[PDB]
Amino acid sequence: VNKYLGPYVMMIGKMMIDMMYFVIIMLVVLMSFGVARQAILFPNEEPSWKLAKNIFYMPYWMIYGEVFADQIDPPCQLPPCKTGAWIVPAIMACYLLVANILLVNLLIAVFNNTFFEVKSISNQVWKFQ
Amino acid sequence: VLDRVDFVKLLIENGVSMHRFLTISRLEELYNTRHGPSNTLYHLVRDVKKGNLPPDYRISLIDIGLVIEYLMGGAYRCNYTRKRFRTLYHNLNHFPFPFHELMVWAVLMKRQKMALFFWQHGEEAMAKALVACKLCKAMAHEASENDMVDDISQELNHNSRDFGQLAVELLDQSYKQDEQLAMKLLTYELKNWSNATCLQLAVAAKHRDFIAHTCSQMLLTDMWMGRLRMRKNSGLKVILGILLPPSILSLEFKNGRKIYEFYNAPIVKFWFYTLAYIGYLMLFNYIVLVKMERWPSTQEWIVISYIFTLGIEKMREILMSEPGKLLQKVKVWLQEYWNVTDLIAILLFSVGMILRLQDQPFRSDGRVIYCVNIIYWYIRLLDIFGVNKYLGPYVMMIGKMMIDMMYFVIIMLVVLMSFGVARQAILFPNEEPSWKLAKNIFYMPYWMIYGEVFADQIDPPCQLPPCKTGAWIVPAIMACYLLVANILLVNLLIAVFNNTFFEVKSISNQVWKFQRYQLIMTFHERPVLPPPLIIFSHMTMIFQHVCRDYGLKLFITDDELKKVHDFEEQCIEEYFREKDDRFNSSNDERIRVTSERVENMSMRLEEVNEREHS
Amino acid sequence: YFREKDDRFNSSNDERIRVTSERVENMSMRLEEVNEREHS
Ligand SMILES: COCC(CCO[C@H]1CC[C@@]2(C)C(=CC[C@H]3[C@@H]4C[C@@H]5O[C@]6(CC[C@@H](C)CO6)[C@@H](C)[C@@H]5[C@@]4(C)CC[C@@H]32)C1)COC
Ligand SMILES: COCC(CCO[C@H]1CC[C@@]2(C)C(=CC[C@H]3[C@@H]4C[C@@H]5O[C@]6(CC[C@@H](C)CO6)[C@@H](C)[C@@H]5[C@@]4(C)CC[C@@H]32)C1)COC
Repeated sequence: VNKYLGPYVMMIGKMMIDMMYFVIIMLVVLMSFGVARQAILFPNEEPSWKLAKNIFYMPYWMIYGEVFADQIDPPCQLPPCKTGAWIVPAIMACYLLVANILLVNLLIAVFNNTFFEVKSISNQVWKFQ
Repeated sequence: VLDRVDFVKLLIENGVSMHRFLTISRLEELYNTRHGPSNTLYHLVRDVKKGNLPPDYRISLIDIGLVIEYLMGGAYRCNYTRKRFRTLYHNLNHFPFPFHELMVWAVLMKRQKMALFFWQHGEEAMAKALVACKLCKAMAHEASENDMVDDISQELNHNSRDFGQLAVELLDQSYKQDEQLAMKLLTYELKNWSNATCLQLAVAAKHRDFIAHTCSQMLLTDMWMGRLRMRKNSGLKVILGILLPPSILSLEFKNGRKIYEFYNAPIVKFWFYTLAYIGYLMLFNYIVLVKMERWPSTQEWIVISYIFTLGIEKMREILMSEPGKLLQKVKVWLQEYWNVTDLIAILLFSVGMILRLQDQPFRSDGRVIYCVNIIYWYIRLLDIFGVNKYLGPYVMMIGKMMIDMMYFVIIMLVVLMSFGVARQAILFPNEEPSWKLAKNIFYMPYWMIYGEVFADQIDPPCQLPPCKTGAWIVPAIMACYLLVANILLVNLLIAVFNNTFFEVKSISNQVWKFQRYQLIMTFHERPVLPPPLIIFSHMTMIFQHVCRDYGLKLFITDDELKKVHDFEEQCIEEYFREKDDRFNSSNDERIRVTSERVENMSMRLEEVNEREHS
Repeated sequence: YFREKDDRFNSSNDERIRVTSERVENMSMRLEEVNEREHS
């Protein structure tokens, strides 16, 4: 009902679609990284639904500032090092660089370049409604 | 021969007819003239004849046909080199369409005004424009290859651009006047142009504005949908029909046999391929997530069969290429990055599989190879996504922005390496040479710019062991490094991405619209079975080896051909009339004509006032 | 260079409008003077 708080909600509703169009690519990259890391680090697992949870959990939490290098690649007194355990930090670095630099800035540009028409349409529709 | 266009027009207006004037002898005399601007025809003829022509040689029509075949492309066949014309030429007339030959001669001899005059007289104007554009492009490439005076290339490029613009404007006029006849105009077979179509000619000339037009896009949509009339809700119905074959019989078809027409549609093949690829990816995830045993399980056998069938299909698709030589076909196939990446991934998977069926260490190495290789097949889903109207240009934009990201990665690496070397050198002054030193330089400085900052480990407090000499510089250099990395470069990159978005978006949309055609043709050519079970289709063709009604062309009769020619002539006449009417009513022309008339009127009035009859 | 500059300047819309206005003014004045006479 507010003169200023209606068009903002309409803009949010109109921008959710553009956000969803990038969520899919982000999910693809995240799932690839998670599957690679889980497969490399745990080679003696049995089929269980716990496997389907470790794919998305930590890779999703890591792109919101919750990075812990002591758990992406545990040091390896210590139990013997897994075969090819050094690829995990490299793929983690590549995944972070792709997720937090390229796609986020591209989405920012997409939001920035498509603001004027959305604002005008939202104002017109609010005045009509 | 003197390039007098106005005199040619005047003589045409005074009874002269090209249907009776033009003969083989007169055309050959025209092709061997010297009273005009310099051209590059003789160099092309010499190159085609392998540089073995005698001095002051006389060019015949067969040489011109060979030059045209060389310029147009691979599969193009000129009418001069056909057997009927060779028989008629060795045993000695007339030309049913003289303006075709006249325009080709004008284009080859680089007489743009004469070619423009000849273009609007006759039938099949759009095909002539496309052929002229392609010929000019090829001639410009050839001229620029062999160190000419370097301006002939730009003149030929300008001529090609002019012809392409004319073709685009004619297509726009035709679509605006009548849509169905315009679509029929783009697909009928051209018997005089090596049995090609206007769409194929436009694709061969790489004319992106022509393909990206609305009429071409809707023609491609109709071609992609096959013989199915569904437009309101596709995809779901196609998937339902694929999963439920009995459900096929509840669809509206274009004007027992429903199964054959349904399965041969490109969209159905695409959805079948997508479902098979999704299943293969699921099986790959299953085999890499669970414990691996001594011998491959059923799912591993399935994925191996899938990858092997895909490899043999890719191998067979290289032996059906247009070029003749085997080694030439390989270097033509190896022109898309996707094919090279697929070949590399297949070879790596083969190496991993070979190393997998061995003892425990080799098996572990093969498993690690599988784990590394699954990433490429996960990433490949973007190629499938590229079919969506919205998800293709985004991928193209990502590909175009990666270069700008890389141009800043280097500076970020320089700053990071400087900080890491300084910190490691200051904090650990009693180390021995080891490769562990080369790891501490990049690890923590890189992790710290993604929110993993720990002040208790950048500068440990210093009961405590004695403080290192100059250990207080580390927090200061860390603060400076954070300020530089997370404020300056990131915001500059954001600005660079923001200010270079409009042109990238437009180019991506245009290129996606252009490249829809290759996707449609590729899925029209492909068999009716997915790669996991194409083994049936790869052996049937062997037995049939020793044994395009629509989707590529459209065969039409003669009365409809006459109707199409009349429609095209009406469209071009309307286009020229509209151009003239728009030009005559502009403000600049009115001002100029008014100024000239006022000047003449003032002079005449002064002359009139000069007389004194009183 | 100088010839191109002069040719571009002479064919501009503003110069054509100005010259046309001056010529029209002179022509109107001369036609009024011509109509001023009465030989009949
Ligand atoms: C404790 O004992 C439990 C046991 C039942 C365990 O059954 C297993 C059957 C395979 C299954 C369902 C299990 C774990 C990983 C699961 C994968 C995760 C994959 O993720 C997806 C992720 C996203 C997709 C793109 C790729 O695949 C799956 C296709 C994939 C997926 C769901 C295939 C299915 C796998 C559980 C008892 O039952 C009798
Ligand atoms: C456990 O015992 C191991 C021992 C072998 C150890 O050899 C040492 C030889 C020097 C070497 C290779 C070592 C550690 C730091 C290494 C530096 C890191 C630098 O980084 C780079 C970083 C980026 C560049 C811009 C600057 O230099 C190197 C030029 C630099 C660099 C690679 C020079 C080489 C150094 C290992 C056994 O061998 C018999």
